[PDB]
Parts: sequence; C-alpha cells; structure tokens
Amino acid sequence: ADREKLLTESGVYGTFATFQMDHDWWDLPGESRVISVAEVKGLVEQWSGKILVESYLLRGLSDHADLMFRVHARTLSDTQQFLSAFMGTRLGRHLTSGGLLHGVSKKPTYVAGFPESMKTELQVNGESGSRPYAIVIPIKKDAEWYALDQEARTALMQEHTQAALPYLKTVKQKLYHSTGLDDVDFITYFETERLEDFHNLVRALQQVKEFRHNRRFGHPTLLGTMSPLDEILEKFAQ
Amino acid sequence: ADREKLLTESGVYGTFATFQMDHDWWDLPGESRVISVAEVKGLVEQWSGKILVESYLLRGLSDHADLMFRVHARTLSDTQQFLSAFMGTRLGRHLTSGGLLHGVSKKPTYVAGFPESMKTELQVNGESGSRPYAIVIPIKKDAEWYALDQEARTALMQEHTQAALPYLKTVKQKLYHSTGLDDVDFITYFETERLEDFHNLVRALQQVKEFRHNRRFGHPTLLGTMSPLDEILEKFAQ
Amino acid sequence: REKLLTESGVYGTFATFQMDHDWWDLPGESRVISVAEVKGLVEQWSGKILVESYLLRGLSDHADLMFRVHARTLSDTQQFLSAFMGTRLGRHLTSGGLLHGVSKKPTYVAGFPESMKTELQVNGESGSRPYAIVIPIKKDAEWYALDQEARTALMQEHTQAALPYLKTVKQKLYHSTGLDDVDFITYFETERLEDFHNLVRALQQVKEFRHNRRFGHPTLLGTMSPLDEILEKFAQ
Amino acid sequence: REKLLTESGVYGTFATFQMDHDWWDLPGESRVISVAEVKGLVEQWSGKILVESYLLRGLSDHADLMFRVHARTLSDTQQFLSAFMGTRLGRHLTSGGLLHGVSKKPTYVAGFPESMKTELQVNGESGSRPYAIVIPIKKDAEWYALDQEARTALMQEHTQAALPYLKTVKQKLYHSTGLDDVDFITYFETERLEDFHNLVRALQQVKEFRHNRRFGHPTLLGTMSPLDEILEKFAQ
Amino acid sequence: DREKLLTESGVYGTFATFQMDHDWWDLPGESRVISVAEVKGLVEQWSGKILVESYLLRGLSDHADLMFRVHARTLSDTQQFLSAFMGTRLGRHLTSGGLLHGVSKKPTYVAGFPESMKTELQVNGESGSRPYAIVIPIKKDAEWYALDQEARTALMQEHTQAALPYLKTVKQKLYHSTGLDDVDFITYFETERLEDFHNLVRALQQVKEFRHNRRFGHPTLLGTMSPLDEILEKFAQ
Ligand code: HEM
Ligand code: HEM
Ligand code: HEM
Ligand code: HEM
Ligand code: HEM
Repeated sequence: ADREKLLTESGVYGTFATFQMDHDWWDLPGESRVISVAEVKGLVEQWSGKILVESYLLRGLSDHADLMFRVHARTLSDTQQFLSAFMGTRLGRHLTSGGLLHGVSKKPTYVAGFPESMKTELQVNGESGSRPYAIVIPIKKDAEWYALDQEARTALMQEHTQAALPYLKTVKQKLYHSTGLDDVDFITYFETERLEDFHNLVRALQQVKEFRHNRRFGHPTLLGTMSPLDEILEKFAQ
Repeated sequence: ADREKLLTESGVYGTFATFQMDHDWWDLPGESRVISVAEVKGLVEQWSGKILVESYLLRGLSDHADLMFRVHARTLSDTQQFLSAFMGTRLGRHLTSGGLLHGVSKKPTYVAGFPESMKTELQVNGESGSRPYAIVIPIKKDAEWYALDQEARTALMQEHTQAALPYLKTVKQKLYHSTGLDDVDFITYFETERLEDFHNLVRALQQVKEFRHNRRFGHPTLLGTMSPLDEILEKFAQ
Repeated sequence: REKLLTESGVYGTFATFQMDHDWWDLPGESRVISVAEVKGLVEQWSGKILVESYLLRGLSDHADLMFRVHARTLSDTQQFLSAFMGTRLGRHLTSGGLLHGVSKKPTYVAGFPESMKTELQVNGESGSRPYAIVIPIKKDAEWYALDQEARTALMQEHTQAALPYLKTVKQKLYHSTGLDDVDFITYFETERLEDFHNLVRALQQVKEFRHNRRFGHPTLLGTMSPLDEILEKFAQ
Repeated sequence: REKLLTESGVYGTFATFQMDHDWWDLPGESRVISVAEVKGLVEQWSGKILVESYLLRGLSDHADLMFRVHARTLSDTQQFLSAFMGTRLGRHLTSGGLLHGVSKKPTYVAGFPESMKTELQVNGESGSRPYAIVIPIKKDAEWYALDQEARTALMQEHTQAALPYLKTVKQKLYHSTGLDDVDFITYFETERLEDFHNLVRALQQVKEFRHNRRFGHPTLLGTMSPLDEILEKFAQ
Repeated sequence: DREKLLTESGVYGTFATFQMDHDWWDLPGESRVISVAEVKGLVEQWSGKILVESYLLRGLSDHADLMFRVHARTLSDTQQFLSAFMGTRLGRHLTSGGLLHGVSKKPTYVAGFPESMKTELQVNGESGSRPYAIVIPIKKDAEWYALDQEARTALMQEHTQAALPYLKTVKQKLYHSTGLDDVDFITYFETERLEDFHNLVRALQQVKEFRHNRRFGHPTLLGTMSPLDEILEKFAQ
C-alpha cells in the first residue's frame, strides 16, 4: 500500500547493495538452501514496515555480481540494520558483499525553469511493466560543472531533458543524489522492456554538451533483470 | 541450419564471457572432472535451440583466461539464463569470471554516405577458414567524438574504412554497439588465419585521425583460438 | 579525553577492517571469548591512547569496523593495531584501509575577518550515536604554488559556505602529508546526512574545490556506536 | 635456433608465473618428478618452438619464473603454454601476465646515416647468465599522427643516445600492437645493470620519450639461466 | 667494515615488503619460534656479501607487516637472499608485497650549489635509535627530463634550499631506480619526529620541481626501525 510512499516521495534515501555467491553455497544440500531462502523472505517481510526491498538478477549480466538490493528507507540507519541482518542470515553468510551506493531522492532543481510544454511531457509516467530489465549508472560531475551559474546549468539540463523525451514511453528513470555519502554525485536507475531503446537513449545523451562534464560515467555499470526475490533465490536452490 | 540468421541479421545481441580455472579444480580427482565436463557439454546442446554459443581457447594467449564464449541472442534474458546455468555447473563453480561485455548488432550508420566504390568492396564477405585466431577489442570514444556533427564523423569513418580495405580478404570483422549495457561503447570482433595481417591492420588504423578519440583502447585485449567446446573442456580432464 | 580531541600535535589514525566468512563458522562461544580479549587490550592502552569504534557494516562497502585512534606518539598506536590484529578476533579480519593524520594549529583562520572567527568558536554538533563520514583529500600541484594570501582567500570562501552547517555538522582536520597517500583526512559527525550532503554540494561551488586532485576513495560512512555495542553484534 | 632469435616474422612470447604456497608443502621428492615432466615437454616441443627461461624470484614483485618463447606461429606457443600449465608443476603455478610480439624487419634504420647503420651492426654483448629486463611500451596517438620523416628523425635521435651502450647492453624489439594492450615489447640483456640504468635516463632526454603513453607496467627484471637450474632451486 | 654499504656509491639498495598469512597462526608457537631462529642464521650467513635491516610496517602501512632494506654490491646476491628467505619456513607463510631496487650514486647537481649550501649539506643528519622510517617512490614527468642541465640544477637548488632546516632532524637517502622497475627514484628517511617530516614535505610541495613528479608515493611506506629479532619475536606467540 505504502509502496509508492518511498518510490516517489522526497527525503527518501535509496540504497544499492550488490552481492556475489560463494562456492560453499553449493556444498549445502538442496534442502538446506530452500530453508535458507525462507529465512530471508521473513526477514524482508518482518522489515516490510520500516523499509522497502526490491531484488534484481545480475548473474550473467553484470560482472562479478549475482544479486542487487534496492532498499528504500526514511533513514539510512534502518538500511544499515537490514543489510547487517541480511548478511547475518545463513544465506547471507554464504554471500560476499560486492559494492554499496547510497542516494537520497529529492524534488527537481532545474525542471521549474523548463518550458511549460516540456513540463507536461515529463508527466508522461513512463514504462510500467512486470519483470523488466534494470540498469544502474553512477555519475560524478567535474569541477567545471559546479563552477557554472544556476542559469547555465539549467539551460544545459534542458538540453539534457530534450534529448531523452522520445524515450520516456519505453524507459523508466529515477535519480538519487549521492554526493557526500560515497564516491559518486548521482545514482541513476532505469527500467526497460527493450534494452535497444535504452542504448539509443544513452548515445542520444552523448550528443548533448552535458556529457563532457561527467568525470565518471558508470564504473561499474550495473545491468540486470527485475524479478521477485523468491524466483532469484529459487535459481540458487538447485 | 539456423545459424547465419543471427550472425548477420540486426537486433541480435552478442555477449562475450571469459573464464579462468581455479587451482582447486586440479585438487579434484579425475573422475569428478570427467563428469563435470559432461555436465557442460549437454547443457550447451540443451541451449542450442534459443541461442548460439561458440567457444575460444584463451589459455596461453590471453593472460588470466582459458575460455571465452561468444553468445548471440535476440534477447539478453536468454543469455542471462544460459550464463547462470553454466556458472552453477560443477565446472563453472570452479571458474572465475574475467569480464563480461554485451553488444547489440545494428544497421550501419556511416556506410550509406560512402563512395559507391567503397560500398562494393565492403560487400566482399572475406576469408572463411577453420579454427582461426580471434581477437576482441572493446572501444570507448572520447567526449569530443560525440560532439561532432554527422558529416565530420562520417568523413572520419571513411578515412577509417579506407585504411582497413586491403585487409578485408584476410580479416573478418563484426561490430557490436555496447553503450549503456556496460562500460564500453563498442565491441570489435575479428577472425584471421594471419595474425601478422591483423597487426598491420591495426597500425594502419593508428594513423587515422579517428584513433585519437579512443579514450579506452583494449583493456583487456582478448586473443585466442577458435575451437569446439569439447576440445577445450577435454584439456581440463587429465 | 579533551587533551586528545582538541589539542594540536595529537596524531589520528583511521583503521578499517572487514570480517571473514569463516568467522561465522566459529562456534558461538569462541566469539564471546574473542570479544572479551579486545576490551582488555584497549583498556590496557587507555592510559596511552584513545580508541573509538565505528560500524561501517551496511553503509561502507567491503568494511565492517572502523577505529579512530588518538595518540601523542604514533609508536603507541602501532603496538596497539598490531596487537588488535593479533587477537583471536583480529586474525579473522582483512584490514582494508589505514590513514594517519596529525592535528595542528589553524593556518588560515587568523587571517580571516573576526566576524567569521567568532562563528568558528561556536559550539557545533554535540550529538550521541551519530553518523560518521571520513573523506581523504589530495590537493593538486597548482594549489601549493599559490602564495599564502591567494590560498587564505580560497579558504575564506571555503569557511564561508560551511558556516550554515556548523551546528548540525561537526568537523575535524588531520594533516596527513608524508604519512600516507593523501594530504588531508576530514572527519565529520552529524545526526543529519542530508545536511552533510548539502554541505558538500555547497562546498563544490567554491573555487578551492578545483584544486582537489583526489576527492574520496574511499568515502567511509558509518554509525558511531561504543565498542561493546559493536562487538556484541559480532558474537551472535 | 639462431634462425629464430634474428629472423623476421618470428613471434616472441613472454610468460610470467608465480609459485603457490602449496608447492612448498610438497616433499622434495614429489617435486623432482614434476620437474622431469617439464624438461621432456620442452624437448618434445624443441622442433616447433624455442624456450628460454628466467629467474624473476626476488627481483620482480609477484613473480618467480619467466619464459621467453620463440615460434613462427602462436598456436604452437599456445599448445606448449597450455600443456605446461597442465603439468603437475604447472598445476601449482598461477599465471602472472602474458605478452606476445612479432619480430619484423626494421622500418627507420634504412633512413639513417651509413655511419650509424654500421655501428648498429656491432653485434652487442655476449655474456653468460646476464641480467634481463623486459619493458612493454605504448605510443600516444600523436606519435602515429606524425608523418614518416619526423618519426624517422626522432628514432635517429633515439638510436644516437643509445650507441655508447651497445657493447654492454644487448637489445631486441617486438611489435606487439593488436595481440595485447601494448605496442612494443623491449628485451635487454646486460651483465651490468648500472650501464642499463644510465642507458635509460639517457633516453629520457630525447623527444621520443614524451610520446610513450605507457612505459613499463610491469617492468620485468630477472637473471638468465638454464631451465634445470631454476627449477632445481624450487626444490628442497 | 660494516659501513661500506650505507654510504658508498655503486651500492644497490632493495626494498622488499611482506605480509603475514593467516595460516601462520595455525602453527604451534614453538614451531614458529624455531622458524624465527632459522631466519636469524640465514641473515648472518649472508652477512658477508650483503646487509639487511628490518622494519615493522604492521599497523602503520596498509597491507604490510615487515620490510627489508637490503644493500648489496650486486643485485644477484640480493636475488638469492630473498629467494632463500621466501623459501624459509617463516617465509612460506609470507606473501610478498612490492619490490623496488635502486643504486646509490655520487651527486649530480650538488656540485653546482653555493658552498654555503654545500657546507650545510655535509651535515650527515640525525643518528638515533629506533626512529620512524619512510619510503616514497617517485617518477618524474617527461617535461623534467626535457629540461637542460642548468635549469634542473637550479630547480634542485630550490629543492635543497627548502629542506635544509630539516637536515638535523630528518635523515635522507636517494636511490637511482630508473630501469630496474616502474619508478625513477626511491627516497628513504629516518626521524624521531614525524611532525618534522610532515612539514618537510609540504615545504617541498611549494617548489616548482614538485609539479614534475608524475608519481608521488603509491605506495607510501611508513614503519618503525628495530632489530630483526624483536620484530620476529612479535610473530612468535
Ligand atoms: C528518459 C530519460 C531521462 C529523462 C527524462 C531525464 C531528465 C532529467 C531531468 C528533468 C533532470 C533534472 C532533475 C533535477 O532537477 O535535479 C535530470 C537530471 C539528471 N540526470 Fe536525467 N534524464 C534522463 C536520462 C538520464 C540518463 C540516461 C542519465 C545517465 C546515464 C541521466 C543522468 C542524470 C544526472 C546525473 C542528473 C543530475 C544532473 C545534475 O543536477 O548535476 N539522466 N534528468
Ligand atoms: C579489418 C577490416 C575493417 C573494416 C572493413 C572496417 C570497417 C568499418 C566500417 C565500414 C565502419 C562503419 C560502421 C557504420 O557505418 O555504422 C566501422 C566502424 C567501426 N570500426 Fe571498423 N573496420 C575494420 C577494422 C577495424 C579495427 C581493426 C578496429 C579497432 C581495432 C575497428 C574499430 C571500429 C569501431 C570502434 C567502429 C565504430 C564507429 C563509431 O565509433 O561510430 N575496425 N568499421
Ligand atoms: C561545517 C563544515 C566545515 C567547516 C566549518 C570548515 C572549516 C574549515 C576551516 C576554517 C579551515 C581552515 C584550516 C586552517 O585555517 O588551518 C578548513 C580547512 C580545510 N577543510 Fe574544511 N570546513 C568544513 C567542511 C569541510 C568539508 C566537508 C571538507 C571536505 C569534504 C573540508 C575540507 C578541508 C580541507 C581539505 C582543508 C585544508 C585545505 C588546505 O589547507 O589546503 N572541509 N576547513
Ligand atoms: C642499446 C640500446 C638501443 C638501441 C641500439 C636501440 C635501437 C633502436 C632502433 C635502431 C630502432 C628503430 C628500428 C626500426 O624500427 O627500424 C628502435 C626502435 C624502438 N626502440 Fe630502441 N634502441 C635501444 C634502446 C631502447 C630502449 C631502452 C627502449 C625502451 C625501454 C627502446 C624502445 C624502442 C621502441 C618503443 C621502438 C619502436 C618505436 C616505433 O617504431 O614507433 N629502445 N630501437
Ligand atoms: C630532508 C632533507 C632533504 C635534503 C637535504 C635533500 C637534498 C637533495 C639533494 C642535495 C639532491 C641532489 C641529488 C644529486 O645531486 O644528484 C636531492 C635529490 C632528490 N631529492 Fe631530496 N632532499 C631532502 C628531502 C627529500 C624529500 C622529502 C623528497 C621527496 C619526498 C626528496 C626527493 C628527491 C628527488 C626525487 C631527487 C632527485 C631529483 C631528480 O634528479 O630528478 N628529497 N635531494
């Protein structure tokens, strides 16, 4: 019910955690693993009041990673507890952590200075689909970007928004402000049924003048499929 | 029969996976190894209906690698399943991944604006030989490249193509558009019986003005021999 | 404790550790005895150094524990850290970070206008169990070429944009050149991260930010809880 | 053999290996049997390739042994190297870098003065068990942008600075572009490392050096000796 | 003699760092104490051709426990010693963590300095017991080597000028390392007061030479100087 209270509202932290599965996990008998999966489900369900957790299968799409959590929380302290709890699970004890990025979502900064025609197009909701592809791209702006005045950056971001608009219907997007919580300024999240559209989306943004201000683009670029936690861990049950 | 329908048609994703074999693999008794090899062979044959898998021996040609998969599929979802099954396999659980790159094939962008004399020579298929050397080079363009207009880049790529033409008869080439699926913009793939030609090919392309725009060239530069999957896995028995 | 967190000439070390998998393969009572060994080690050193504990687990990747050790002589800090890694607990820890930084009298403060000076004597965030952020910084070559005046001016614009955060963000600077691969170690306590997030974005606008060659890497983030509260979470 | 160390069209492969900890857990007798397997494999391949060995243990970090393998085709080098790492000894070896480079007939020497051409025909240093250095090199985009005359002139300046070291430093160059991540592989033999050192700083003065985008990384240093004596030293 | 390696030129200097495995603590204490005794002798057995000094980097430098500063007239001898050491039972529980060689030479630019500066330079420095020790590798940019002998000489005089007030509290040593590894220089320092050593470096960050340092540190090795036995004693129980 309060699902969207975290996915859209501001002041909401957003955390990306990646995990890789150890070798010993398959030494466990199939029965012992199926049980282990249930412990996680409950931990998530027990935490379903304070946070929100969505899972993605990165195995075979992203290098050196199997599982990613997108955890929403009113405070990062709560996410700290959950991740510690998750890694304390018998399943989690057979997981080696592989990267962690936090980012708080905020109300738009440059959109207000856009054309009223452009503002409208942005209210085109996007792509709402079941089990879509998911992409995560961290970004760091160069010192030059921050030196610019508010009007200049606003105009640059209008050029940014303009090139992306014809992909709004097929590519969902969300932005996390990450500066000061790690080594990145932004975390970008995307959902798509057609990866070819998302690709064309990116080269289209390679055309704008904004791209040259990106000191860091990707590294790592997390690609994966979106699916309920049960089916992912089920694939780990064999 | 259904084979060439993927290697030439557009919309076909192409995935490159590299693996290295652990030390613990040789601690395993031979009997355990022969079964592990057998588990892999059938699984590949089991997946021969939805995708295409070719194997390459990087052992002794590429550092920290023994095996490379060139997997073609209309959807990355299928490739994700295959790779996940493969790395869960008893052989695969003794494999460490060493890079993973996706790239969708596309309809040529600059060829249409070429001289008709150049277009024709490009339609020359190339040299078809058995068990050739294979090189894979990922490439990332600098921010300047994407800033240029359609005419400048086109002229640059004609200068590119021009230097490459005398190698068409001895070097097969194919290009995958990779931006947004990982940390690279392109994936280049080559087959040749003559490595000395491939070398001369590259320095010839080092002279052109396009080359200076490659922020990343190689890293890693994958070299290997092309051969059936059985023969590679055969070497891990004994 | 005030002698070490305030005075100059007091070194500050930042040790980061991550726990092994096979630590959880150890029987539950062994972890208890292990934890009990560490407290006695810190206690025997309390008369020479000051050890503060942090919990990076679930906030800072490839990290579980962080120490902030203060000592007027770095030798004392060396004996301790080798001993901690010698302890049964420490033999199951892969250290992944170690930064030293001495404290010194302010360089560019006296040059500042005294309106700003008085605002720097203003208390600051006095919180309990707050978030903690450690950022290492390396200046470029151009920075050190600039004369004192040109640099003192740049730190004025620096101190300026930071003033609205002084009450919600605690700060401490460690001079770290020639002890590791960074020039400065910045340490911050705060109950509000969005506040601290603002402080950085605000500081990104000054021209002094241009002269930061290495910014972050790694950017450590965790909660500042007492030692026992972190070690009790380990035995389970 | 000498038809391979000098003729053009000859591929040259550099393989580095590090010895595991588990190898020394093995009793001495178990190793000697393993050593014997390698000797035969080399002799079995002595028809299609040529193999020279180097002791990097204690001179280059994270390395004990290096192979310099000459062959007209890399496939043969591939078979040998794949077989070698399958050897009982090779199953206790972790691979540590691999660089190929085909030898070709000189490009710029022809445009040199005959006074310089002659001095280059001075064979070099022939010594027993000399030091050996291997340096991979990548040229910047600017170098390849130059037309044929400047590079020719630049390499004449290169050759000029190197001449007083010909009698004490043997050298050979491999064209490596397209087979890995480097453009060239340089190989040197010298009884006097101090000579080789003075040689390198002498070449740091020329205008060519600035066009070297990548210089070394890794820089392989080692001693040259028969394969038997190296492997024997890995015994007991 | 004893002194022929710490001052003379043509003497190679090698820096080897090692980290201690986890399996080392699986061994019973006495078995380790014996291993310590084995190492002591190997050093003394080699005490004729080379010189070995040891440093504790455990808890001061990341990912390192022990460092050797080995001086030898030939690198071949140092190669043998390290191979024996890493083959030693203690050494089989050691993982190597970086290796840099550098030959000491007679000064290149000092001759062109004022004798007022030369005199102050003849002050050897501070000889103290168990001082801190710092190792900083350095690589100069291509621009530096493009400069003529006079400019570089003047730049190095500016370097020397800034360092002088630290001569009495900071010992300095320079190794010419180009061609033996991936660095051009290796710098070694001893001081009882690290606070002095810090001020020394930012003072040297002001000069125009510093911008020519393509690589400065990476890694920057810090540690304590002490006899090999007392260091190894800590690796026993
Ligand atoms: C349909 C796709 C997209 C749309 C509609 C879009 C639109 C926008 C808009 C309106 C903003 C302003 C938000 C604000 O006021 O702070 C923004 C910010 C941003 N976007 Fe996107 N964008 C899209 C795709 C992308 C992609 C593909 C990337 C990176 C791979 C990206 C990275 C960023 C970053 C880093 C910012 C913050 C810029 C800054 O404030 O410095 N966006 N985008
Ligand atoms: C050997 C024969 C080769 C031929 C016939 C050839 C031809 C071409 C042609 C016609 C294009 C235009 C693509 C389009 O129109 O959309 C192209 C693109 C490209 N080629 Fe090649 N090429 C060859 C070798 C190579 C090599 C050796 C490399 C790199 C080592 C390379 C790297 C690339 C890259 C990165 C592009 C992407 C163009 C872009 O950035 O937009 N090619 N090639
Ligand atoms: C409430 C927040 C902050 C306050 C009140 C503050 C204030 C100051 C002041 C007054 C100085 C001058 C030191 C002196 O005179 O010796 C200084 C130095 C410095 N600060 Fe901050 N600052 C704040 C936040 C930050 C942050 C967030 C960072 C980095 C992410 C930072 C990095 C530095 C650095 C690198 C220096 C020394 C630069 C140099 O000497 O070259 N500060 N700060
Ligand atoms: C006694 C010492 C040396 C001699 C006699 C020597 C001589 C030569 C000559 C004559 C050439 C040009 C041959 C041709 O392509 O026609 C050459 C090429 C080259 N040398 Fe050396 N050289 C010496 C030292 C070095 C060293 C120390 C290095 C690097 C560490 C080096 C790196 C190279 C490279 C990268 C090229 C080819 C560059 C290009 O073709 O773009 N050389 N050498
Ligand atoms: C502490 C007292 C120091 C003194 C008295 C001193 C003095 C000198 C002198 C006289 C030379 C000339 C060498 C020659 O003639 O060949 C020299 C070279 C050099 N020193 Fe120092 N120095 C000191 C500290 C340092 C420090 C702290 C560093 C680096 C962190 C350093 C790095 C270097 C380098 C890289 C060179 C060789 C530069 C080149 O030839 O390109 N020195 N030093």
